[PDB]
Amino acid sequence: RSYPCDEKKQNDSVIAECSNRRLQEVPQTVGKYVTELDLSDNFITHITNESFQGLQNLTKINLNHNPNVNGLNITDGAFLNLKNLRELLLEDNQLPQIPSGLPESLTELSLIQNNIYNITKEGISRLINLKNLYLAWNCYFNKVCEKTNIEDGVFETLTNLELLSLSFNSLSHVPPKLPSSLRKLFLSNTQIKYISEEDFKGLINLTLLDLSGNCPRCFNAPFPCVPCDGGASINIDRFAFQNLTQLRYLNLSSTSLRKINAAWFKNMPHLKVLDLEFNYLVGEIASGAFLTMLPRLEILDLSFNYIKGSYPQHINISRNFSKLLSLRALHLRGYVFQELREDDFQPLMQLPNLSTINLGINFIKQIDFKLFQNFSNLEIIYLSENRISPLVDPHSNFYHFTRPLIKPQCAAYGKALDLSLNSIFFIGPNQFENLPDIACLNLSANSNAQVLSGTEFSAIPHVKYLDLTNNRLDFDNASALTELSDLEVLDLSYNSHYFRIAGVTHHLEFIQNFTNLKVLNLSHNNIYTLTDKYNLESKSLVELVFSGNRLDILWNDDDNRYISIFKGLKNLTRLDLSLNRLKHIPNEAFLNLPASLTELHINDNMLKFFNWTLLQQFPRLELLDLRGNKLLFLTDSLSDFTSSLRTLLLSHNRISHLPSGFLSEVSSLKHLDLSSNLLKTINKSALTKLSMLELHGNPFECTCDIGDFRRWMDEHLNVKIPRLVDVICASPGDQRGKSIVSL
Amino acid sequence: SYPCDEKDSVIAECSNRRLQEVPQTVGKYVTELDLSDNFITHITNESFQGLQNLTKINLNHNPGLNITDGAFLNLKNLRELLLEDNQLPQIPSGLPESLTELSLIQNNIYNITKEGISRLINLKNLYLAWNCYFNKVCEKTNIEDGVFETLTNLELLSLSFNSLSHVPPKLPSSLRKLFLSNTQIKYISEEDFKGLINLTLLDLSGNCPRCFNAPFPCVPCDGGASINIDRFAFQNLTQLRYLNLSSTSLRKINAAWFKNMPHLKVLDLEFNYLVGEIASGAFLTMLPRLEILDLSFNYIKGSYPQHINISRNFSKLLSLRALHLRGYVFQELREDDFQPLMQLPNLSTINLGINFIKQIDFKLFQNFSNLEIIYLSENRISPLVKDTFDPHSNFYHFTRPLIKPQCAAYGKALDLSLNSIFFIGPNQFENLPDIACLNLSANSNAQVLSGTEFSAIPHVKYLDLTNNRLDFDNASALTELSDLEVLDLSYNSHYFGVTHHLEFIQNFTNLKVLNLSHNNIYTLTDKYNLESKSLVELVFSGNRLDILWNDDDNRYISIFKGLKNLTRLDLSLNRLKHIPNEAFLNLPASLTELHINDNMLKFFNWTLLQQFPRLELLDLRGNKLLFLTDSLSDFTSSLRTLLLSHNRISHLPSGFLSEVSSLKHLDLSSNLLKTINKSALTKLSMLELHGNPFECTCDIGDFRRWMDEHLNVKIPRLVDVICASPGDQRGKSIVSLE
Ligand SMILES: *[C@@H]1O[C@H](CO)[C@@H](O[C@@H]2O[C@H](CO)[C@@H](O[C@@H]3O[C@H](CO[C@H]4O[C@H](CO)[C@@H](O)[C@H](O)[C@@H]4O)[C@@H](O)[C@H](O[C@H]4O[C@H](CO)[C@@H](O)[C@H](O)[C@@H]4O)[C@@H]3O)[C@H](O)[C@H]2NC(C)=O)[C@H](O)[C@H]1NC(C)=O
Ligand SMILES: *[C@@H]1O[C@H](CO)[C@@H](O[C@@H]2O[C@H](CO)[C@@H](O[C@@H]3O[C@H](CO)[C@@H](O)[C@H](O[C@H]4O[C@H](CO)[C@@H](O)[C@H](O)[C@@H]4O)[C@@H]3O)[C@H](O)[C@H]2NC(C)=O)[C@H](O)[C@H]1NC(C)=O
Ligand SMILES: *[C@@H]1O[C@H](CO)[C@@H](O[C@@H]2O[C@H](CO)[C@@H](O[C@@H]3O[C@H](CO[C@H]4O[C@H](CO)[C@@H](O)[C@H](O)[C@@H]4O)[C@@H](O)[C@H](O)[C@@H]3O)[C@H](O)[C@H]2NC(C)=O)[C@H](O)[C@H]1NC(C)=O
Ligand SMILES: *[C@@H]1O[C@H](CO)[C@@H](O[C@@H]2O[C@H](CO)[C@@H](O[C@@H]3O[C@H](CO[C@H]4O[C@H](CO)[C@@H](O)[C@H](O)[C@@H]4O)[C@@H](O)[C@H](O)[C@@H]3O)[C@H](O)[C@H]2NC(C)=O)[C@H](O)[C@H]1NC(C)=O
Ligand SMILES: *[C@@H]1O[C@H](CO)[C@@H](O[C@@H]2O[C@H](CO)[C@@H](O)[C@H](O)[C@H]2NC(C)=O)[C@H](O)[C@H]1NC(C)=O
Ligand SMILES: *[C@@H]1O[C@H](CO)[C@@H](O[C@@H]2O[C@H](CO)[C@@H](O)[C@H](O)[C@H]2NC(C)=O)[C@H](O)[C@H]1NC(C)=O
Ligand SMILES: Cc1cc(-c2ccnc3cc(Cl)ccc23)ccc1O
Ligand SMILES: Cc1cc(-c2ccnc3cc(Cl)ccc23)ccc1O
Ligand SMILES: *[C@@H]1O[C@H](CO)[C@@H](O)[C@H](O)[C@H]1NC(C)=O
Ligand SMILES: *[C@@H]1O[C@H](CO)[C@@H](O)[C@H](O)[C@H]1NC(C)=O
Ligand SMILES: *[C@@H]1O[C@H](CO)[C@@H](O)[C@H](O)[C@H]1NC(C)=O
Ligand SMILES: *[C@@H]1O[C@H](CO)[C@@H](O)[C@H](O)[C@H]1NC(C)=O
Repeated sequence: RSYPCDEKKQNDSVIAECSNRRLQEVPQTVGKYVTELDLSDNFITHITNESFQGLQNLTKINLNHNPNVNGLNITDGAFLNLKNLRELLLEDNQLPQIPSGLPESLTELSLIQNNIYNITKEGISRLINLKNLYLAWNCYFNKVCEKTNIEDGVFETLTNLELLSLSFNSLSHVPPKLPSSLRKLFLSNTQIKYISEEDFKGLINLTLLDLSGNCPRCFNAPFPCVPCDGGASINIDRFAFQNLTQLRYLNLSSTSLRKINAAWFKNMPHLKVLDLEFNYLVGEIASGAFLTMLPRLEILDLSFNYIKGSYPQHINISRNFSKLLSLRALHLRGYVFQELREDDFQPLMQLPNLSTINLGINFIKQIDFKLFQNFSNLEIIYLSENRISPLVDPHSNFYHFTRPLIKPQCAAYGKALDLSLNSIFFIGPNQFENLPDIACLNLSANSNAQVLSGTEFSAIPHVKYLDLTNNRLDFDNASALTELSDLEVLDLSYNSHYFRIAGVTHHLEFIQNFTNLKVLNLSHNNIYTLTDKYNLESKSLVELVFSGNRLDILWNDDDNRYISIFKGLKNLTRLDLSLNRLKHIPNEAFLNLPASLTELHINDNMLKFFNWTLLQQFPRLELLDLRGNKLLFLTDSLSDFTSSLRTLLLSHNRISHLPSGFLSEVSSLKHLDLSSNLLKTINKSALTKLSMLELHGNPFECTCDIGDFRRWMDEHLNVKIPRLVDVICASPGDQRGKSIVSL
Repeated sequence: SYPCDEKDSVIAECSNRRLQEVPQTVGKYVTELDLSDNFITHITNESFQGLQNLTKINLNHNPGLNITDGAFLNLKNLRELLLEDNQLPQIPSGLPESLTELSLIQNNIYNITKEGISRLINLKNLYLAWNCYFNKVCEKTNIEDGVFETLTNLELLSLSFNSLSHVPPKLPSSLRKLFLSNTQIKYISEEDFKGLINLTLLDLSGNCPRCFNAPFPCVPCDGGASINIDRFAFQNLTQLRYLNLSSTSLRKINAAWFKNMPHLKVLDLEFNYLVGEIASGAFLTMLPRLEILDLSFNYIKGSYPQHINISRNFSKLLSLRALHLRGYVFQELREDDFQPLMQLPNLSTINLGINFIKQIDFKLFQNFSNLEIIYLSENRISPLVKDTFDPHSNFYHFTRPLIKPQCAAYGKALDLSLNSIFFIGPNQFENLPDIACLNLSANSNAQVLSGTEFSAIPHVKYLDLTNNRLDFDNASALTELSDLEVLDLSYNSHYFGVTHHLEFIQNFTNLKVLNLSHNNIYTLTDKYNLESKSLVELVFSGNRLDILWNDDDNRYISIFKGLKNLTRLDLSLNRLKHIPNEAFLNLPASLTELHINDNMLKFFNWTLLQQFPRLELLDLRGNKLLFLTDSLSDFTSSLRTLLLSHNRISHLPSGFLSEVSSLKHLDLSSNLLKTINKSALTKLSMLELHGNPFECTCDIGDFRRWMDEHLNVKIPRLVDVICASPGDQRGKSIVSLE
């Protein structure tokens, strides 16, 4: 049972996770099998060559973010002793120089987020084995350095280096004498404004070059941002990329480009991905000679090139876009225009493999929707934040938004259409005319107040994942959404009436009509009364999310009206009743929770009482989540009540005592969470296939009655007890603040 | 006193004290007993023995309630009895004839018997709303023939939210205000409102309602049928000021209805079907004295027409003060469409909210000589780039001011919140009247403020830009509005770790109030101070002072140091663990009021308050403070209001109150006191101790006596000043012991 680290198997070797653990030195209590040690995000101040003796087998050390709340003192030669150290991470250590005397065995080295202004032969030219060197965020609006000093030739002895990052450093010019072995060179945000024919000569293996953020489009710029003198673009020579025949990824985002020279791409037959955002390329997009040089481009990003001051009627697409045969995905966010006609997109209609058109953030008023019918492979039409009306971390892509445009779970069903954040205030009769067969539709946040009658989706009848969240939809009618007989996922989260005065009544009869509806999300609808029918009914449904509603009212109704709301959900396995303000649940109401349940969530309510006997009604229940409540006690024999429960979550409650023979002999129960409660000790009498037990944030009384518990922690090494550091003695005050393991 | 808080009359507040019976510990004086929101179950005639000079009793919201025969009869000076939310089956028998106002709202009273109320001849104001509705039970409210005709001094009768089906016969001529909203009447005969010549207000709303997209359950009349109202219904109603026909599903309005009614002042037609009537509008000629007209939410379902068709007969509305046209829904507003309103000499509010209007020929608001309030929220104006629940509430009318008073007070106010102005167009404000108060809130507006955008309306004094994505890192930003006094930039952030440059503030000659809450400000470029000689209030909540002041090179020790006229600073929600001692001392010594609440403060240097000689109010709530001096007097003598709610203070000196003198309000609620010392015990007027784990034996009784000794020092919420230890005591009020 490791301390303070969490050791464990990783593939075919053993790993010590020792982070966010307030340590002030390296531990010497580390397992002897460990080959990779993460000590990051801690209060460690000094490293000497003593700090990692008896761990010669180490391969990977991470000392990132040390310390938290001067710098990190690394005594020269501190690691030379580690003959198998391949990867060494030293980010955010406030270093003032590359550590002296680093071990030749290294292959990956990160020195990001330091105050290293000097790249010497003294520091790195001895590491002939480096593949991956990362030096970014080292001189970035640091008043000293005025400029990064790159000792000449420092890099040429690195004859096996494949990755060099120097982004967010003031370099003014490209370092000379870079090794032939490079495949990826990152020079983003380096105030490199001119690029010569010499700069990238002898890099015949380059697959990636990043020159983004030089001559920034510093307008609309979140961060500190010095645009070049005038409005000037980065200046890239005519033959700058001539010997770069392997280039696959080129990023020229935010280089203020107005024109694009087609000659840059004459010897680049494999360019796969080209980022051109935050530039001024509206003219170029209309003509675009360079589009003829890119038959293999798979991703083009031209987002946010809009002209300041302008909201022009139409977009203008070069016919040359048709010369983009390999194109998978086009990103045109924030060009900004009013009307999209069938004709404007003719070039793209032939491109065989085009699956993503991203047209977010253009404030487009009208789209001639029939155009999308002419694409044999659209999977993702993304029109968020437009104005359609009704019809009648330094390791992150800094400039191109990387997360999925549309949730996987939605997109997975088929064609995806995202009309979130438009002006669709009611669903017009012609709203979805001429649309291809949409499987996944997003109307979220349209101030949309439709009274659903079963006729509004008929033109796209096969939607399977509908997201309607954050509108004002009236689904009082029991015919509502029935025209979509294949619907599998409906999200009504955050739907209210166009007033948010309380008191709104709901009719939920439409639910029963669906024959393969699987997941329904009624969260935050502030549901306190159902009118006429008082039960939910569906043979299909599997998941119901009832969070953020007033079950509290519903279930204390004088007349027992809703004692059976969720019983007629006959196949349900997952029910979330969190955030419903519950103090006490009517024993009758709980016994009508449908017995098909596997996962019940009642967390974040105000329960003082929970009747454990009722879990006999639930022979297939595996996960009970009761966190964030006020409960005071537990049954003294849980095994009696259920023998199917695997996971029980009691963190953030008021429980002070663990009953005798409680854990004995539930057996069923693998994971039990008791953290953040009021336990002071754990009795000899309370002392199973339990494989994890959470106890952090409980005020303990060490010493001495606690000793029982300890020898239990030693004879049961199988019972993993996470987060030991945060299992803290409350008292006596001489122990206070210690782990209960310190003794 | 206990348990009532008691203060030409005398009011005992016994609201919300979890009382289970009418206290007998009630000062004989008391003429107003408020017992609402409690656990009271029975009211016998024992309950108000020797409380014989009571004027008013509230018993609302208890807890149904078992009130005995003639239980209130004893009380000869009782005028006002409120009995709302008491689950009563029937009106109480034996109510005192002295009553002048009764309320029986939210009960189960399905029968209006003479037995119950006909002997209450001094009644002036009767309320029986919300009793029979949405329940089986009763099928209909049984109202005894002639029950009201003996209440000849009755002025207001409210039966709203009951099922009546027809208006009650035999109503007393003295009625001035009859309320019949949501009562299920669908026809109004000539005879129903007969002889009621003193009526100033009639409410018939929710009768044949416009149900579809109504919040609460709602039932349109069979078919699409409106309420049917005889031609003459209102013939002998010449005195009416208020007519409420909201949600009556009206298509056609009979101008004859208003022949005899030349003083109607407020007409409400929200939630009807009157797009046709707004167009023709014969009834509009019968309203010379009308001041507030409301045609809101009459949109035709399906439709989103180009234009709004406004009858010329709108110009026969010479007394109109405020017109409400929300939810009409139309794409474009032409200058020509609002001609009829341009000669109305006293029109000051046009309300066009929630119409989804794409365009507005703005120059049209120049031909109106009294417009103070143009409210255009939730429309779709775009950047311009070209030259030329509670019973007693109003269900259908938006009661609250359309624009914050503080803004409108400066003059002509334009609200364009929740529109589509993503950047400020070059001609955005051309052809506007001289505008003092502007709301541009919630427009996804990403404009780069360069000091030229606002020049067409340069006399703006109040400007609201909250919930946008503005860039004001240029020092010229907004400086074209030299008369600017209030500027709100709360919840502005970059669209996607953003620098801020806050030099623009300094340029303003006359800027009173700057709000930058929730701007996640962690760094300032170039200049590290904020400078101004005008600014009186800065709000800096929801920013990252914690970063700026844990700054390794001390660049921000004097951020606010230069706001020389500052009296109110708000550093709430700044995640401040610690304040650097000197940085604290560099807060404008002009301060009257300092808020450092809802941070994470473990220590607070109580000495640095000698430096703040004007300080009246200090707010430290919701932190982690472990202790306090002990000698507050030494450190300041101006402090009137100290707020310590929600800290970890376990000791209370003991040199506190001996002597601070200056202090009028000390708030120690939700701390960790176990007791108040004997050494711990000259004027102060409110003390807040509830929420502490008090140790209830056998001291402190000294505090118990010190409460008796010092009666002046009001302590609120006694009932929640709770013994944590030891059960027995656990859960009792410290005033109960011996
Ligand atoms: C309305 O309510 C619905 C239904 O609850 C919500 O939609 C669900 O949202 C949840 C989370 O909010 C989703 O659950 C997550 O699915 C992710 C995708 O999993 C894929 O890969 C995994 C692993 O390889 C497979 O098991 C899986 O089948 C998928 O192939 C997971 O990445 C998430 O992981 C969770 O656990 C891990 C630990 O294992 C943690 O790191 C995470 O924190 C996390 O909890 C998770 O399981 C679910 O997929 C959604 N379903 C649907 C149908 O959309 C909506 O969010 C809600 N609406 C609103 C407005 O809130
Ligand atoms: C200019 O464009 C180029 C692309 O042409 C772009 O380069 C990309 O940089 C990102 C960010 O560094 C890389 O993505 C990472 O790849 C590394 C190695 O595979 C991973 O370590 C990263 O994963 C970490 O972070 C992830 C979340 O971001 C986590 O999932 C995970 O836990 C990791 O901790 C991440 O996957 C990417 O490899 C390159 N692209 C290529 C082809 O090499 C560059 O960023 C752009 N420049 C700027 C300033 O935007
Ligand atoms: C139909 O339209 C009618 C036209 O207004 C609505 O009648 C109004 O109903 C509301 C809700 O109950 C009443 O609100 C009450 O007003 C009185 C006011 O008393 C005085 O004191 C205040 C103090 O400042 C002052 O502002 C006023 O001018 C008064 O002189 C209060 O006792 C209540 O707290 C509450 O504010 C309106 O008073 C009433 N108007 C009139 C003229 O009687 C009616 O609500 C509409 N129907 C529906 C269903 O909404
Ligand atoms: C950004 O910061 C602004 C400045 O703090 C916020 O504006 C202030 O908002 C508060 C409420 O948060 C207002 O204070 C209230 O005003 C009312 C009005 O009282 C009336 O009667 C009193 C009698 O003394 C008179 O003095 C007033 O002038 C009014 O006639 C009070 O009744 C309340 O109790 C309370 O004091 C401020 O007035 C208001 N200031 C301004 C300039 O508007 C603003 O809300 C913040 N913005 C955001 C988005 O959070
Ligand atoms: C529908 O569109 C909305 C609006 O963009 C998406 O909501 C975002 O969801 C992501 C990931 O779930 C959140 O981190 C953001 O907070 C949301 N943004 C906003 C503005 O609310 C939503 O995910 C979309 N639905 C689907 C199925 O993809
Ligand atoms: C500008 O318009 C916004 C949007 O309507 C107003 O925001 C409201 O502010 C009040 C009180 O501060 C809140 O109770 C409401 O919830 C807000 N509404 C919304 C939709 O956010 C704001 O009051 C307006 N500003 C001025 C100066 O009048
Ligand atoms: C992507 C995007 C672009 C713009 C925008 C469009 C046109 N002209 C501008 C001028 C200025 Cl000074 C600032 C922004 C704009 C506004 C909002 C937005 O979300
Ligand atoms: C004022 C307002 C009006 C509308 C609206 C307009 C036109 N036709 C409709 C048809 C239906 Cl079923 C529902 C709503 C409408 C929607 C939202 C809103 O706030
Ligand atoms: C399109 O995708 C297929 C499947 O991967 C690929 O084999 C094909 O070569 C691609 N077509 C073009 C024109 O690049
Ligand atoms: C219920 O859904 C579960 C999936 O959770 C599935 O295994 C079972 O077949 C379904 N049965 C019915 C009748 O829907
Ligand atoms: C707990 O449930 C059992 C039925 O399993 C019932 O007899 C008992 O009344 C319940 N306990 C409480 C306190 O309601
Ligand atoms: C400072 O504020 C006070 C108090 O409102 C005001 O009287 C004075 O005129 C202000 N100073 C300036 C320079 O405007």
